Amino acid sequence: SGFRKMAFPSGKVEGCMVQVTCGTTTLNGLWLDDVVYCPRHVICTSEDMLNPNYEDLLIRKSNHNFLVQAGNVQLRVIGHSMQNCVLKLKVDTANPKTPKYKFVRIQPGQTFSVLACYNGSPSGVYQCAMRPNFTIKGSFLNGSAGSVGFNIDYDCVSFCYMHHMELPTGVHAGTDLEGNFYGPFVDRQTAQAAGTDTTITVNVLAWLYAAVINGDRWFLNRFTTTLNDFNLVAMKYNYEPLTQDHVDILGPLSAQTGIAVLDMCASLKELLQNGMNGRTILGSALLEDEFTPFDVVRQCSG
Amino acid sequence: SGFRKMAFPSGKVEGCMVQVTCGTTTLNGLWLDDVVYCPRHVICTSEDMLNPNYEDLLIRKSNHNFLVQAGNVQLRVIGHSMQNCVLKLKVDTANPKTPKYKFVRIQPGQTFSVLACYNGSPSGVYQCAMRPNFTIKGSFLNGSAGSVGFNIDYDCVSFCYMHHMELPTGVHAGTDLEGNFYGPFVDRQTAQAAGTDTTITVNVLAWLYAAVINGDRWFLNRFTTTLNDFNLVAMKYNYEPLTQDHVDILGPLSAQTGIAVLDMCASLKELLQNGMNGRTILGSALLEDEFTPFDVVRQCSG
Ligand SMILES: CC(C)(C)[C@H](NC(=O)NC1(CS(=O)(=O)C(C)(C)C)CCCCC1)C(=O)N1C[C@H]2[C@@H]([C@H]1C(=O)N[C@H](C#N)C[C@@H]1CCNC1=O)C2(C)C
Ligand SMILES: CC(C)(C)[C@H](NC(=O)NC1(CS(=O)(=O)C(C)(C)C)CCCCC1)C(=O)N1C[C@H]2[C@@H]([C@H]1C(=O)N[C@H](C#N)C[C@@H]1CCNC1=O)C2(C)C
Repeated sequence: SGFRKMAFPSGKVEGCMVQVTCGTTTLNGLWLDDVVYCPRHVICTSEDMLNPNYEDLLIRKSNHNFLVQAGNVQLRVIGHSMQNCVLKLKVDTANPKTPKYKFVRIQPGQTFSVLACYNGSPSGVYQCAMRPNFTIKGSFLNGSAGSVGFNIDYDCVSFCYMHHMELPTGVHAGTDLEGNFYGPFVDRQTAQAAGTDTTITVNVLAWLYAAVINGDRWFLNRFTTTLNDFNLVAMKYNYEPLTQDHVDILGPLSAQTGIAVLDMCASLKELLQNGMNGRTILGSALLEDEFTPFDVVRQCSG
Repeated sequence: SGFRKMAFPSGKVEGCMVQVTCGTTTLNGLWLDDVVYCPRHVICTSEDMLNPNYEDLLIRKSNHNFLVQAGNVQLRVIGHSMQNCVLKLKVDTANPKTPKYKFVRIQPGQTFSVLACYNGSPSGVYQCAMRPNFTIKGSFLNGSAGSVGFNIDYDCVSFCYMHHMELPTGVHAGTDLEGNFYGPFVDRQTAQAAGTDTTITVNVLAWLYAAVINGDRWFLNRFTTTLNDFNLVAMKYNYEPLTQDHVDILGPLSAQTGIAVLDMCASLKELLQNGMNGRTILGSALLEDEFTPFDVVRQCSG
C-alpha cells in the first residue's frame, strides 16, 4: 500500500537525449534513428526573440552552424528542416539506443513523466498533468527547452511533450513532437497569458478511490446524487463537468471498493461545500487532481 | 521556476534489476559485477515466516534452488552466502551494465529515489525521505521486495536502501545494502511497530526558502528569534530540534534570498502557532518536510 507521485522509469529516454548548440544558444534535443528534434528557437539570438521570422533565420544557416553532441561523441549534421515549431536535424549516425516509440498528442487531464535535462544531460524525473488550459506546472530552469514528456505503454515509449518556455505565472508551455503547441501560445517573446485553469474532476474522484483503497474513509457518506445534480454544484467551484464516459472509466475502481461512482460524487459534493475542516486525505489537505484513473489502478493493483 | 517532487533519472539502476525465484517466492535482486543481492526472506515458505531460522533454511538449499533471470537471459548461480538480512548470490556472469557505485547508509532526514520493481521489471520511480523513526512512506505492493533506493552523485550511484516489508500503519521498512535494517525491525512476521514520527525541521525551512525563491512570500515577517527560543516552541509541535550545523547547511539559501535563517525560523514559529488559515505554500496546504536543503538548491539553481 501507500500512494506516491510516481513517474515512469526514464532509462529508455535517457539514451536519446543530446545537446544542440547553434551560436551561443545551447539546449536539448531528442535523437531517434537518424533525426534530432529540438525547439526551433535554438536558431534565435536575443535581438530576434521579440519578433522572429524563423523562415528567414533558418535559410541563413548551414548544417555546420549546428553543434550536436551525444555525451562526448559529436554528431555530424547532414541536413535540417523545420516542422512547425521544432527543428528536425538529420545526422549521419542512427541512435543505436532508439526504443520502439510513437508520437502522440495528449488531452487535458492526462498525465505524463517529464525528463528534465540541461546540456543534453538528464537531471531529474517527475510526473505532471496537462492542465485544462494547456499549460503544465513543471519545474524548469534556463536551458531546459527540448526536455521531453513521455508515457511508457508496455515496451513502447509514447512521446507527448517537448518543453519550450515559461509563462509569467511560473507555468510552462510546449509542443507535441510534431511541433504543434499545446494551447494558444507562440514561441516569441510577446505578452501571452493562459486561460483560467479548472480542476480535473475525474482525477479527483480517482484519487478519492485511491484513498479508500489505502484506508482513508472518513469523507464517505451514505448519500447519492445524479450526474446533473453533481455537475450543477461542480460548475460553482470551477470543477470540470463529469460525463458518462468518465463514470465508465472509473468502473474498475468502483468495483474494487464496492462504492458506486455516484456515491463517491456525493462525498465530493459535500467536501466542496464544507471543506476538509482540518483533516487530510492521503497526506494532503487539498483535493489532488493530477492522478488519472489509470495512474491509480497502476499503483494500487499493478 | 516551479517546484516538483523530483527523482533522479533511473537508467543506471534499471540495468541492474533482476528477478530471483526460490521455490514459489519471486522477488527482485540487484545485480552488480558478478553478485546478485536480494532480501533473505526469498528462501522462506509460509510456515517459516512467523519464526524463521535463516541459518537452517539456507543450509537446506543448493545453488540450483535459486532461479535468477535478467529479462529472458538466465543467470547461473555458482555460490551463495548470507550477509545479515540480505543474500549474496554469486553468478557466472558479471553485469556488463554495472555502474560506478557505492553502498552508503543514510541518516533520518535525507532523501533518495526509489525504483519500484516487480518480477525484476522496473515499474515506477519516486522520491521519499528516511523518517526520524527509520521508516519510509513508500508505495509498494506484493513482490516489491528487493526494490532499491539510491542517490546519484555525479556519475556514481550510491545505493542506500533495499525494500523488505510493510508495517501495519502502511509505511515501509528495509535495509542498507549490507543487510542491516534501518530501525528496530526484523524480517519475521511478529508484531512490530514504529516509534513516533516527527517533522524534519531543517527540511521545512529549506522548503520555505524554495517558496520564497518561487514568489510565495506571504508568510514572511520582520521578526527574528534565537535557536533556543525557536527550539523551545518546536518541541511542542513534535518538530525536530534545530542545530547550528543545520543553520550552516541552509547558508546558500539564506544568501540567495537575503533572508537570514533565524528570520525564517521566526516565520515558521508563527506558522506553527496560527496555521496557514486557508492559504497555500508552493501548492500545499501543509508544511512539507521531504525536501533537503540540497534538493532545493539542485532544483532552484542547478
Ligand atoms: C525566460 C522567460 C521565462 C522570461 C521566457 N518566457 C517568456 O518570454 N514568456 C512570454 C513573454 S512574457 O513573459 O509575457 C514578457 C513579454 C517577457 C513580459 C512569451 C512566451 C509565452 C509566455 C509569455 C522564456 O521561457 N523564453 C523566452 C524565449 C524562449 C524561452 C526560453 O528561454 N526557454 C527556456 C529555455 N531553454 C526555458 C524557460 C527558462 C525558465 N524556465 C523555462 O521553462 C522564447 C523563444 C519563448
Ligand atoms: C504482507 C504484509 C504487509 C502483511 C507483511 N508485513 C508484516 O508481516 N509486518 C509485520 C507483522 S504485523 O503486520 O504486525 C502482523 C503480525 C501481520 C499483525 C512484520 C514485519 C515488521 C512490521 C510488522 C510483509 O510485508 N511481509 C511479511 C513477510 C515478508 C514481507 C513481505 O511479504 N514483503 C513484500 C514483498 N515482496 C512487500 C510488502 C507487501 C505489501 N507491501 C510491501 O511493502 C516478511 C518476511 C516480513
